[PDB]
Amino acid sequence: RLICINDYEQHAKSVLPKSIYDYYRSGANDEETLADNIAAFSRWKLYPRMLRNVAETDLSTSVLGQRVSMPICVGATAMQRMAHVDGELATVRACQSLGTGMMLSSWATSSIEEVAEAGPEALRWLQLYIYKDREVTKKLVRQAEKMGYKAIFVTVDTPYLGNRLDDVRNRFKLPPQLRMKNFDSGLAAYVAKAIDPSISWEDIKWLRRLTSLPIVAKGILRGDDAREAVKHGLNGILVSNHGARQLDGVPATIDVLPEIVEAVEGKVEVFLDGGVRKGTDVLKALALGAKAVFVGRPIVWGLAFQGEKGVQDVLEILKEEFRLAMALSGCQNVKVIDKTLVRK
Ligand SMILES: Cc1cc2c(cc1C)N(C[C@H](O)[C@H](O)[C@H](O)COP(=O)(O)O)c1[nH]c(=O)[nH]c(=O)c1N2
Repeated sequence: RLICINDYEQHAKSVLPKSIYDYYRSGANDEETLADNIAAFSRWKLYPRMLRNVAETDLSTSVLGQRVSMPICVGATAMQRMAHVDGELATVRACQSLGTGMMLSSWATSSIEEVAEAGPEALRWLQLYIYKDREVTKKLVRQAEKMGYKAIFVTVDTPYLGNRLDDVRNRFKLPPQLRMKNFDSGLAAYVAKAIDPSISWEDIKWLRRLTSLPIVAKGILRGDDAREAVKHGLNGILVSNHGARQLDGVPATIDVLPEIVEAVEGKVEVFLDGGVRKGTDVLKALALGAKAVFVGRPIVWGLAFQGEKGVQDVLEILKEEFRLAMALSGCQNVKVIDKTLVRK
């Protein structure tokens, strides 16, 4: 049956209710960037080296000083219990099995503590939204610290929610039994009520003082903003267009990655998300200077198939595709994945 990530999406469409599948699938507005996040990867071509000896391929690397089994991590996707009863608990259990990290959404259908308890040995980070209520925001950070999370990914591209047309048509909301467990389109209205449109670099200063945990700015698309993040003492940049769900018509993340890598001058790690579906996508992102990539939608499709097992299957497929791509490219380990491997 399911042998690549595209197969998992197709299966998910057949088993999920339309409103739930559309919530997960959709981009903003006409979905121009959604298509481009995938198409852009295909424009970057590979220039493999032969006869390098790839008998022993080592996929391991590090994210903010913590070892991972591969440069492929789970990105924050809200409300995972819509896809499978076990939701974020299934996800964290799979990450623990694989030896990779899970970024937990602030809008999760499972708590910061429920997830630490299900995956005590897993590498775990918290994705933070800055709520109008700074006390709520502090509590989330403090819980992350107490429960053994290793970094804060602060999302900086969402002063308001993007306009996803299917969610408006469907009047999207949670199924009746579910809740965000740490507290038109229903989600757009929620954001308007809860999330602060005023946040500025001064609020990053506040956050930097609040915690000693590593902080990564998630959603940066400009080199000038990346340099400002470095100036504020942040510890990484996640080059992201929010899975094409915020401003439509921004570039693909693979296309802006080189500008951002250049701008930070090696001072902090740079990551990527948006459109990663294949092992060659991962290879391309590393050749252009990313330390690791995050996957969003593929994880939700794993859940929709078979919960924990379906997430593990998706991560295993990406791991094996990546291993093969490295080997066929002449790369024994991630340290030798260089810029001459790709051209646009
Ligand atoms: C259904 C769904 C739900 C969320 C997201 C995305 C999607 C598709 N994303 C953005 C996410 O972290 C990531 O940037 C993208 O999913 C990456 O793109 P791909 O889905 O892998 O193409 C997201 N980001 C975030 O900071 N907080 C959140 O709660 C969510 N929730």
